[PDB]
Amino acid sequence: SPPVVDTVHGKVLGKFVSLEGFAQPVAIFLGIPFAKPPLGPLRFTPPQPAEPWSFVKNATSYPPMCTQDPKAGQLLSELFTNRKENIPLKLSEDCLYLNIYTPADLTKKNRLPVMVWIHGGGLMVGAASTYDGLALAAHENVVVVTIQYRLGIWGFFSTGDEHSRGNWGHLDQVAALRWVQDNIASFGGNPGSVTIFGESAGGESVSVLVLSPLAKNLFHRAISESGVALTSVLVKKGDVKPLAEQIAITAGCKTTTSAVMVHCLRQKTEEELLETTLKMKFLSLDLQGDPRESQPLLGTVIDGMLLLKTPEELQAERNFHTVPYMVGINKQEFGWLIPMLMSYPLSEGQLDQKTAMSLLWKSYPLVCIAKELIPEATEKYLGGTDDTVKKKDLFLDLIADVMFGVPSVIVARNHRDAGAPTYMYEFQYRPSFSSDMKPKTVIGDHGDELFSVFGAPFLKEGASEEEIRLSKMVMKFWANFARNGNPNGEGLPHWPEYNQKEGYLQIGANTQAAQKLKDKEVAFWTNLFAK
Amino acid sequence: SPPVVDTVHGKVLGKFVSLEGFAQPVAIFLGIPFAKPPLGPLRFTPPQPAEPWSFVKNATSYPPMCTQDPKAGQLLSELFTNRKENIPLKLSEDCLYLNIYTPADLTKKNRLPVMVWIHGGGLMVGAASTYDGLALAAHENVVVVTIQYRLGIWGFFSTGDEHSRGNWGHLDQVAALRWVQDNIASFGGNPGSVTIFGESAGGESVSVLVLSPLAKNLFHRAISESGVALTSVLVKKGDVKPLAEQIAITAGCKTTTSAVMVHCLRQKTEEELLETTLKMKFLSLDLQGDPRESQPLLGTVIDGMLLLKTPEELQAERNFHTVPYMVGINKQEFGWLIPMLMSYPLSEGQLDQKTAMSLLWKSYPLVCIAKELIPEATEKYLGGTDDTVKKKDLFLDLIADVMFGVPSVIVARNHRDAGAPTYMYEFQYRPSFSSDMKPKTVIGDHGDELFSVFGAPFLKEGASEEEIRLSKMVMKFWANFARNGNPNGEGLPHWPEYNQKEGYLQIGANTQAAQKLKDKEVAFWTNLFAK
Amino acid sequence: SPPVVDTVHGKVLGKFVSLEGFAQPVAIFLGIPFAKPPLGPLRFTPPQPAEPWSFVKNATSYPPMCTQDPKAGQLLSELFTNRKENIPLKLSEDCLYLNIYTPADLTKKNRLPVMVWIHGGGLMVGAASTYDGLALAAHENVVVVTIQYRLGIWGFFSTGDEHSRGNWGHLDQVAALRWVQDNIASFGGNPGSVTIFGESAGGESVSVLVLSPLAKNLFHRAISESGVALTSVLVKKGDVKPLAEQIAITAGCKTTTSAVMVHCLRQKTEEELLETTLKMKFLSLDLQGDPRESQPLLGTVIDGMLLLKTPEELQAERNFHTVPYMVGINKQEFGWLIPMLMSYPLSEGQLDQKTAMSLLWKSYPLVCIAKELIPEATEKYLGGTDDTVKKKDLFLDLIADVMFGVPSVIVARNHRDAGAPTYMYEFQYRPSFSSDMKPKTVIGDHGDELFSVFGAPFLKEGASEEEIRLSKMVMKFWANFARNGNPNGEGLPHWPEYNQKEGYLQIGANTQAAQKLKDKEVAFWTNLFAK
Ligand SMILES: CC(C)(COP(=O)(O)OP(=O)(O)OC[C@H]1O[C@@H](n2cnc3c(N)ncnc32)[C@H](O)[C@@H]1OP(=O)(O)O)[C@H](O)C(=O)NCCC(=O)NCCS
Ligand SMILES: CC(C)(COP(=O)(O)OP(=O)(O)OC[C@H]1O[C@@H](n2cnc3c(N)ncnc32)[C@H](O)[C@@H]1OP(=O)(O)O)[C@H](O)C(=O)NCCC(=O)NCCS
Ligand SMILES: CC(C)(COP(=O)(O)OP(=O)(O)OC[C@H]1O[C@@H](n2cnc3c(N)ncnc32)[C@H](O)[C@@H]1OP(=O)(O)O)[C@H](O)C(=O)NCCC(=O)NCCS
Ligand SMILES: CC(=O)N[C@H]1[C@H]([C@H](O)[C@H](O)CO)O[C@@](O)(C(=O)O)C[C@@H]1O
Ligand SMILES: *[C@@H]1O[C@H](CO)[C@@H](O)[C@H](O)[C@H]1NC(C)=O
Ligand SMILES: *[C@@H]1O[C@H](CO)[C@@H](O)[C@H](O)[C@H]1NC(C)=O
Ligand SMILES: *[C@H]1O[C@H](CO)[C@@H](O)[C@H](O)[C@H]1NC(C)=O
Repeated sequence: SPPVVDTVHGKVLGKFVSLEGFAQPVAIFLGIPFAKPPLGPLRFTPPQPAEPWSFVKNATSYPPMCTQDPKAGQLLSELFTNRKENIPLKLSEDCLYLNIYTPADLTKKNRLPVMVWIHGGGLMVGAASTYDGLALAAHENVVVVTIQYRLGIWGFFSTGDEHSRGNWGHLDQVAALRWVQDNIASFGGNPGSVTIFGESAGGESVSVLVLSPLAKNLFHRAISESGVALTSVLVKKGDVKPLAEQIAITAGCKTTTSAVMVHCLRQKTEEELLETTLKMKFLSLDLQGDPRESQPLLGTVIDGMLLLKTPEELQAERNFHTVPYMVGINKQEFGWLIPMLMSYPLSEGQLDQKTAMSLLWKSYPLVCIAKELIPEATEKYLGGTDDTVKKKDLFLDLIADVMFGVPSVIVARNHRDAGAPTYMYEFQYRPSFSSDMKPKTVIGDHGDELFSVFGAPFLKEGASEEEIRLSKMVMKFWANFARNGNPNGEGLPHWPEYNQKEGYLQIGANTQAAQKLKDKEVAFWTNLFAK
Repeated sequence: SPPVVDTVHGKVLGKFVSLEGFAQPVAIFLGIPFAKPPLGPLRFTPPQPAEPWSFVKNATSYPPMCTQDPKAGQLLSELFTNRKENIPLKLSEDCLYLNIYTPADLTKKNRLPVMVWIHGGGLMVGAASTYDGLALAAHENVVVVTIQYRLGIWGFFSTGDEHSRGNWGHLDQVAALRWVQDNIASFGGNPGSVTIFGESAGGESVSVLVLSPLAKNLFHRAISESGVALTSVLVKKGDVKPLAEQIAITAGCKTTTSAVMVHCLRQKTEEELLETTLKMKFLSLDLQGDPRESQPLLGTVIDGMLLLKTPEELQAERNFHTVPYMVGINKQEFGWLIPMLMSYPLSEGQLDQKTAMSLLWKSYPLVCIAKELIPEATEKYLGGTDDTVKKKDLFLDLIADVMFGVPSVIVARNHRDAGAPTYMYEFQYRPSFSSDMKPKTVIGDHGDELFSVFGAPFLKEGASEEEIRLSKMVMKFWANFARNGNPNGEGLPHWPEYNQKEGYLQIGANTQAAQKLKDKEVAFWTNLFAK
Repeated sequence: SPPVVDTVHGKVLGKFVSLEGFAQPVAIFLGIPFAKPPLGPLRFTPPQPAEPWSFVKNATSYPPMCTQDPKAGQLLSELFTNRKENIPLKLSEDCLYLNIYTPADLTKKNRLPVMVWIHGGGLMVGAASTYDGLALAAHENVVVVTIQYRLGIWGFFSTGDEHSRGNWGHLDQVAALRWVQDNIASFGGNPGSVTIFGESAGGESVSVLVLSPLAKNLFHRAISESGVALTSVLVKKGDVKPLAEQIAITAGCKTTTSAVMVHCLRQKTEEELLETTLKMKFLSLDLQGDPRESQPLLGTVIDGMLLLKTPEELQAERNFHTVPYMVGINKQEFGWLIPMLMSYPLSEGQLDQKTAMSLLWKSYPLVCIAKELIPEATEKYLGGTDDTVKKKDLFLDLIADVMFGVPSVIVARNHRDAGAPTYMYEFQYRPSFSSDMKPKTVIGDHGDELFSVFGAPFLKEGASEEEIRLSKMVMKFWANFARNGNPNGEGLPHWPEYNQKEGYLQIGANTQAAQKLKDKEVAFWTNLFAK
């Protein structure tokens, strides 16, 4: 008989799924609501509790994914999914759901560690269902929870004031964690041992929650994979008023006052807000006009509720959750995936510095390098060789360092300096599950670690013995971290803590410890951005 | 001067109306709100208390009737009204009102028994104003209250889950009873002696309230006239999701999720939902396609709030309050009115068993008889004789027994076996107030008892002397039941209690007691349905 | 390869279909446009010539049926179709199409007689595709053409003046005939020998075309089956402005002037006008209010273009240039189908005269009998018997006589006295293809002859030798009439011409001539209506 669990708001019916090598079937629950559908007047407001239900709710079908560009969303899902076949998902404003994968025998009491995944997608696209927690849950005996949160306009529209503070998507993540605290024990999980992990915008979300007083007792370990609160493209600093007005005008709304704009946008249909999203061209590199006025994403803002100050200031006052924190990046963060998705204008293979400077200026929204500083930045990375082909690869390294590498090390250093256990890694491997459209030379591209973390080798076909072992090792490290706040364990390479010696783990075919990740880069950039 | 009464929410102004034969004029109050208008966000949600008003509210005009097919509603009103002239009513979603007829002298303190009427109409049409309480009030010295409740989509739309549980119309009936308990004393009524009564869908509603915990202390006597919770066509069993989706699609709504459907439907205009209602062609026998898929009514469901389980489960569970209960039926419940209203195919008047079986299959939504059982059921009723004209008559008896006769006796037996006082009657009389298009041979058609219960002979012109005595006797029985929970009285024929001897009263030109109502019919159907 | 024919407007591709027993394949062409789609400004205007197309138009799919109540239209199609399985059709205002079934060898020059079918449906519903001309075409070697024309509001809305004369549906029928004349030769048909035939409203349409100057020289023989221009329910006399205003108001249009109502109605969407149709409750006996205000149909009006005066006036004038005309009726025109479709109130069997008179008054829109004349009419038909069951049978005969019987004979007599060949028949047979809901005792019900005329026994299953022979005979009579304007032929029962002896053919299991059809009834009614 299928598994039936009693939650605070009512009973839920899931399904058993067996994985080769494990006797105990994994209980899976899909589409459990953790908040009230943010429809009508609830749009652009904090999430409210879900209404209780009578009888048994069927939790065996995948929930819709929050409204987003349908094509872009399906593409990212197909590129990141760890399951054999990508499942098509429907769009809906009614998307505050979470999926649960528990390997615990529900007929007995269990208090397994809980790993709550927050998906990436630039806060504009993505879905929880893209990630199958079956393999991780079974292999490491942890309860895996995938959550969804409002995206794009619905999750991050901000007027910069009290009429629409913003960060609705982050408040949804907090609401999901609150639900986990109040209900996860019913699924064999330990509410006292919750780890939050995410990649890209998901990693940024983890970083933000670490800095938020609203997430105080909702987690005990954090993992940010390729993305932190210092990844500037995802955090809006300064006056956010101009963007709110552009969105309102594009939707056909007056901009008389903030309250007027929000009231008008609240009357728009889902389709109308989706059409506004498309006209805005989010997540695409605008090669026209002043680079400084382009906004490829709607994201995190300093609202005063979730975040009281900028991430940089919160780090200085060392005011944030000092729980164990693992921060990592991939060898080639800007190697293919991101530039492909953003229609980046790079297609030759050989790049001259003159062209590089022009491209770097157009990339302002991604790297925010004043035009007066472009020459230095470019000469610094490309000036050491006239091999136009090598200049091109060094150019991609430059973007990667500014977006993920440097921000990640700075975040880790500040966390370490607050006295909290810290760990770092650099992932370098090319999964066989890579897209056929991606050249073989790209190793450790954005998102490549996902196939290891979610045990893709055990759900998809064609993985080599090497890739299989890499996944087993990565999952064991992550799960050891989830239960102990330290990834180390018997039979695993030693992973030094990120202390004053700045040790970190180089993960790949040949996994080994090293020290001083991106040291010279942090020095260079911190100095350049100070000018 | 006009009658002015103080209610919890404010003062109300009524009007005096005298009925010859009685010196004390009857105070009449029309359109008193008992809940907040279920508009906008309140559509598909439980009734909220009415807001208080200042000064004196003029209760001298008939309130609108809840949105419904206007042609069908006006036709039913003209066919069932007990007044000289049918009163044309306006349609509106703002329809949660009740009318009061009190014979008490408001200058003194009175605690007369209260009779609350719940009108019928398949939960799709109907109105309170159709029934004038003047005669009953004045003749039997009881306070008569006629209530309205949401109908059709507005009153019963259900997604099968927490986003729209359903039974909004029944919740309104409960709300009206709560209002009576809190305010009726001001109108000379005794909140400690409330009798709920109704016929057809109204009778089914009374039966439902008897089974609902939400109304446990809201009434002390109950009367179900031609309709109970076991009248299957009014109660939906199993998954109600398909019907919800069909309605949403017809209204031009997406069916992505339950929350999405309800939200879209809450956005539709009253006119848009009325057009959806008309396109669904409710309350009409569908002769095309599979009979098992037709839905003539939107009604009661097992929501978890009003009903925690099916009436059958509750009955066996003996989980219902034991108030005195009068349950009755008419000699020919399916004799003319219902078949006429539902457009039943019966032009020829004759009927061979082959045609009979086909019609019975098409009547699946009304009788729910599996196709493989049709021959047995048909042979049972028509196989006794030839003369296709007689067979068609037995065919109408078959439908009547399945929809009203058997369900009523079964409910009566269960109530009796719970230790509660129970009474039964079979009304067999043809009122002169019947439609002119109705054959003189139809006696005791559905609704025929209403003219006697509401004293039409004293409000309408041209009643026969025999009809006048019949009404006086019927009102006496009903009013006696209201005050003592026993219909018996001086000058009235003896009405036996429905005990193990199963005595009941045959009401008509000649009124006398009898025993074992529908005994054999119940045995036959219980067994046939047991297969 | 598939058959390809060259028409005035372009090439068309059909399909070859072979009927059992006939080696010459029938070339079938479905959905050939004979007019420009009556959309936008073309609504409520005369049909315009179809626009020519390049290359080859694929005419292999059934065209949509003109906008109409979809449930009513689907039901009728199922009840009248001669094919094995009913073909579900789409609704559309783009419906001016015709289907062609030609048994001619297109590789050779042929000039076969052409029979053009005009479907019935009260001018409110119906479709051409319901009728498969395969059997008729193959068995009698005639080209069968089934046409469509605008229905309901779209085909007959009239303001009574030049802003919307009306009869758009009849103008469509005329345009189809004009198309046949200009194109049929290419399909092996003789434009010099066209026979128009139709049943019910289609029969009335044929009758109207015989009386219209617009249709002269467009056909050479006519057949009206159960319907003529004197069937008053289909012809509106007097002022039609009141009905136009009711339709405009229901549709939410102002009634300031005729030009304004029409302009507004033309701006409504197809769905809005269909909703108006549903709200109007057409084709249903209105049991409410004054029966003289009822309007169950939107039909023929005296526009001044199609009809210059009432059919009654045109008959005397002997203006209608002559052509051979066959006029027929069925034994029980009001036996089951029509009463069933119109929701006629006849649940019970037997009927008393008092009730009969009330029903006859409510039937005013169908029979047009002044209230002071109801007693006489009723006594004439029912006053000769006490058995109320028979009074019910006789009552149905009365309605049938006033609607079809008398009007048909009067038309035949007038045609005869105009000098043209005239023939009459009375069909008395119960098709095995009848609906299972129709009592076995109904014989010669409205539409019963259709199955014989269209060779249902050769397409559907179950037909007995007797039913098969009847169809062969009927198709033979019909085709001979189309060939020679005289149905008689070798091996067929003698069919006398309808002359001063008023001979007519009684068609059924036993077919033979007789004389003076409805003679006594015509005298009675002519005298009664003269009062
Ligand atoms: C491309 C992506 C960024 C989505 O973008 P988006 O929400 O659709 O917004 P965009 O402005 O980029 O729209 C681009 C348009 O280009 C066109 N296009 C063509 N080929 C395309 C491709 N391969 N990828 C994306 N867009 C494409 C489409 O017409 C699309 O228009 P649409 O709105 O009608 O679907 C990507 O699919 C995303 O899902 N991946 C995750 C990115 C995340 O990791 N970044 C974090 C910080 S960099
Ligand atoms: C017929 C009745 C069921 C109302 O139905 P409804 O809400 O209009 O829905 P329907 O699908 O039946 O509509 C039928 C259509 O048929 C046509 N019609 C023809 N003759 C009719 C008739 N005698 N009565 C009703 N409708 C008729 C109308 O055009 C109507 O169209 P509309 O929707 O534009 O008004 C009835 O009038 C009702 O008011 N009486 C009480 C029934 C109750 O006792 N039954 C409880 C369970 S058996
Ligand atoms: C019934 C018929 C007249 C169609 O009517 P209509 O265009 O739907 O308009 P109506 O007012 O009759 O609608 C009646 C309603 O009653 C209900 N109904 C129930 N049983 C029914 C039945 N057996 N037949 C017809 N309607 C029925 C339906 O809910 C229908 O609802 P809808 O309007 O939303 O579809 C018939 O189907 C027609 O197609 N046949 C041709 C009749 C023609 O030969 N007669 C000419 C002389 S009058
Ligand atoms: C599909 C479509 O648009 N419907 C049309 C079809 C298509 O030609 C065929 O289906 C091939 O696509 O047939 C017609 O063109 C035709 O018979 O003349 C009319 C019809 O409206
Ligand atoms: C639960 O939902 C699934 C997916 O729609 C369905 O297949 C299954 O039958 C449902 N179980 C029940 C009966 O609730
Ligand atoms: C013609 O239309 C039919 C529609 O069923 C289609 O199957 C066919 O491919 C089309 N082309 C031709 C002319 O064969
Ligand atoms: C309230 O309205 C009624 C209805 O017209 C009217 O008769 C009455 O006088 C009004 N109230 C007063 C007394 O002003």
